[PDB]
Amino acid sequence: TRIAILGAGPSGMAQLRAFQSAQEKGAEIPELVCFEKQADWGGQWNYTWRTGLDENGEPVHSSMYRYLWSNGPKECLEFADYTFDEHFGKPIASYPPREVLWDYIKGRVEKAGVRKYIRFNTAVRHVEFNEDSQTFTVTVQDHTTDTIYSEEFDYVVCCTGHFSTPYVPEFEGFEKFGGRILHAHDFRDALEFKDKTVLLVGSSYSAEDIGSQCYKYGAKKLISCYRTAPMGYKWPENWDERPNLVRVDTENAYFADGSSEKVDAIILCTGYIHHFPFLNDDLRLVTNNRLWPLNLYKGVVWEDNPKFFYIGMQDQWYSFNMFDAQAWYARDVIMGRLPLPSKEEMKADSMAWREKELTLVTAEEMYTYQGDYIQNLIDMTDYPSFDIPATNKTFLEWKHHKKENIMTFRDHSYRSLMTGTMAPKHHTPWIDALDDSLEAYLSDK
Amino acid sequence: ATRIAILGAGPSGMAQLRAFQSAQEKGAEIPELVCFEKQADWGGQWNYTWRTGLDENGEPVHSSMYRYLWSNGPKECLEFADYTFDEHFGKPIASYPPREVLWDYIKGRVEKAGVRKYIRFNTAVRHVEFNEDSQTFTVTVQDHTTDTIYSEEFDYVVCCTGHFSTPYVPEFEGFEKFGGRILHAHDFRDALEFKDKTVLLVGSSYSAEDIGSQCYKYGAKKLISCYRTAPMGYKWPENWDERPNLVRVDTENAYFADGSSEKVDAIILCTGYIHHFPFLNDDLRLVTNNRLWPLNLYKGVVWEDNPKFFYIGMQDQWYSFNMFDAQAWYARDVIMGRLPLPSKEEMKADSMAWREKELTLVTAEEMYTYQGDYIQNLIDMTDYPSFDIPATNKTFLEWKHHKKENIMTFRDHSYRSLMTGTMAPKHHTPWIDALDDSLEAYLS
Ligand SMILES: Cc1cc2nc3c(=O)[nH]c(=O)nc-3n(C[C@H](O)[C@H](O)[C@H](O)COP(=O)(O)OP(=O)(O)OC[C@H]3O[C@@H](n4cnc5c(N)ncnc54)[C@H](O)[C@@H]3O)c2cc1C
Ligand SMILES: Cc1cc2nc3c(=O)[nH]c(=O)nc-3n(C[C@H](O)[C@H](O)[C@H](O)COP(=O)(O)OP(=O)(O)OC[C@H]3O[C@@H](n4cnc5c(N)ncnc54)[C@H](O)[C@@H]3O)c2cc1C
Repeated sequence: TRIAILGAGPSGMAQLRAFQSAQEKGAEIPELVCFEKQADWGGQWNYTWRTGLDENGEPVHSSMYRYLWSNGPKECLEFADYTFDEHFGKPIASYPPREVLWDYIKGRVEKAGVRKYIRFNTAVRHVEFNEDSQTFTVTVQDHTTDTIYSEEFDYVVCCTGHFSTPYVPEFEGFEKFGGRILHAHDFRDALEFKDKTVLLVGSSYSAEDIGSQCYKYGAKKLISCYRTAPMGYKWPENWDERPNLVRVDTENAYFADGSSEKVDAIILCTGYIHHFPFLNDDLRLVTNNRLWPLNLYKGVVWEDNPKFFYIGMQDQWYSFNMFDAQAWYARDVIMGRLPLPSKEEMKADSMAWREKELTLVTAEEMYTYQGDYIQNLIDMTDYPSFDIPATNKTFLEWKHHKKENIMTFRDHSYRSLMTGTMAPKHHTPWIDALDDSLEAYLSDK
Repeated sequence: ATRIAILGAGPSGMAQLRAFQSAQEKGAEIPELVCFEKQADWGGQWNYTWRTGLDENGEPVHSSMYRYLWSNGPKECLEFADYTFDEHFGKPIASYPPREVLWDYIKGRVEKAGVRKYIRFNTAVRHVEFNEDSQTFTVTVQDHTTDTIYSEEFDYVVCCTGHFSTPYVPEFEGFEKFGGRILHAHDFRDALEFKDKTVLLVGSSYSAEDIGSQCYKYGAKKLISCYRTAPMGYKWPENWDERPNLVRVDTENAYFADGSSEKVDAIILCTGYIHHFPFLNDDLRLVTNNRLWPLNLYKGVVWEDNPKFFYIGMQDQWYSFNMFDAQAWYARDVIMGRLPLPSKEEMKADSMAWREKELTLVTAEEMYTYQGDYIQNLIDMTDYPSFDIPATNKTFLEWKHHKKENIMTFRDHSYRSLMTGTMAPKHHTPWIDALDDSLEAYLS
């Protein structure tokens, strides 16, 4: 049995780990080949100065930027099989910088010894299902040797992400704007916008955080405009909210009310698309970003072809723990431990899940929904169970601290749901901690 | 019937369509034509976009053209032999028109030809496979309008997807730490973003000098050109320094191979491009550095391992539009059985001879004269209007001289059309002062 894993981000790392964990217990695991286009694993977490296209002409993958910290409480991502105490030995504050979180992430994955399965600097060019042999043709470009080769596989797990191919809407006047226009995906360094007025369009994943990085690092003025429901956050004195953008000229933005302001740069925080150029329509997932995409049994299995799998393709309220559950589930399906219903029943099961999804209004409902999804997957495998209700509860006190004050939510502390450890206060308040580094974070004063 | 896939509708793809249309106008039986273009409109590089990185559909942005771009060489060197500047603009214009004017020109030709009807816009080529059992090509494509992936069968394929879009972007020590903007020439859009800033231009590829000129003209505080290559020869303005290669950067500063250090606000990597065809496997895929004579191409056009596959405009460009034409006419007549191909071994041999001659090229004059001879060879074989290549070369000579005189005024010079003999009038505004790059201001 021969399996292909597209991508060495957290999802592909989870899949590898799922298989190593089955084997470490004593089962005989299929051969694993994980193709990764970057020079090293980590996916989104592997930060790069590069933007647009990479050294090989491949789309730059990572959207992460300098000075980024944990989006939510670290206790909400803490791995179900590997604790923050286990890895660091010391208690730490609740919103670690990217570097810190990365060290934690690789700590688990290298203790697992799964690196041996990965082909780096190798981009999946095509995946094709052979009707006659019930096998897959995966065509790959190796950028080290510069050769395009293909090899056959029995199962394929797609772990290539959905936060890398930008949705970039055009607004009337864009060709003439004398300032810089970039998608959030291209944002690297908040110092570039020091003393400048930045217009921030949209309300997708990084809109609120990108703004607050610019603010913290000395932007002159921020303007947020968006089309979704206004979160009543108290913004700082030089942060302005306007109705949606309609047009721009050489140096000005014009909003729906009829007001205008001088704008030095425009960051489109307008989201991403599910994009799989290596896929034909018989295998290609088409969906907007949501809690419940169609055509995926248990949110993981490609319904038109049970031999193909997708990890991490849902909108991510939960992240790392969800990828694990999804991976473990997919592993047990591939290995023959869990038999799949018929296409008809899979489709109908997914419909019940969609119908549930359409019902959700509040943030609490949305976590509970995703928590229940993960609980469902965990129940079917030997994945260790974790305190989902209390994790939901923690997510919700994070949303609460955001509402109280959007600029200081990162100085709050939370109780670990793996070890019960209350996180200590960080030595430096967020606003003042300009230093991005692990070495800064781990030390004192 | 016979059907042909044309990949890309830049100058080259437009030209191929024009080649077939002209044969039909002369009364020939034309194969069925299908042209795939990932952008919304034709023009290739010349279709300007504000976008960088990835386009509205998640496809890599193709154009590397920036605001305020004017023709690098005299327009007299790129005039179509069958579609004249006089015919198009109805009147004499200066010799270095801005982008939109040249964009207006090139589409003016194919609008008249009525070839828009063969083109499928907003459609990205995903894969091309040759089928041995069928002697035919499967072209898999993504229509971003319908959001569907399909595949059609073709007897011949002509690849016109360009080779100046996928950048080569080297790392220098400290790039992760650098506090300012780092971009490739490919991403460069508007010189204004650099008003009052110190800009480092790394390398000496095609656009190094011109990007620096834009920044200078639109008010950059200081420019620094650094490169490993031999000195360019140009005396720059007062606020522009040359340096040997970059070595490393810190938070604010760049460090050079001569022990020098300078604070820089932005680094522009002018390091060129790679030939990149993610839709081809090793059997069909041209692999080469940018040069006057790539290998594996008979007459610079015919893929030798599969003579049913063709490439237009894949060589480095002294000539541009005339060349794509000669190439498009040549590939037309091969497709239409008008020019049978010699053996594979014989094809490799003609290629070697053109390669060995290329290795002997030792001056700029020799290089464009070489390309001129290559074009003359292609044109001798077809009904493409012959035009005075030797006189075109002398126009290149005159242009290189003008650059050597004063690099900031070379665009203020006029030249005689080798097609109509029209003498380009002096433009109403010197380049340094013509801040407005529009077609309306230009033709006023
Ligand atoms: C700005 C930003 C901040 C975030 N912050 C947090 C946070 O604080 N906490 C949190 O829990 N989550 C955060 N996330 C969510 C993030 O999506 C997940 O943490 C996680 O990275 C998802 O992992 P993934 O493997 O599914 O996708 P990715 O991490 O994106 O990895 C996909 C991998 O597939 C590879 N790949 C793609 N195409 C190909 C190809 N054709 N061939 C070969 N390889 C390919 C890529 O190189 C990449 O390594 C953030 C996301 C963004 C964009
Ligand atoms: C910055 C810059 C400045 C230049 N200035 C001049 C100048 O002043 N004078 C001059 O004579 N020449 C200039 N050139 C040279 C230029 O290469 C030619 O003028 C000309 O544009 C080449 O035409 P082409 O059709 O061969 O390639 P392109 O113009 O690049 O067109 C290729 C086409 O293929 C399409 N395409 C690519 N891949 C796919 C795919 N996968 N699926 C569907 N479609 C695809 C693209 O969208 C594009 O339309 C310049 C080039 C650059 C980069």
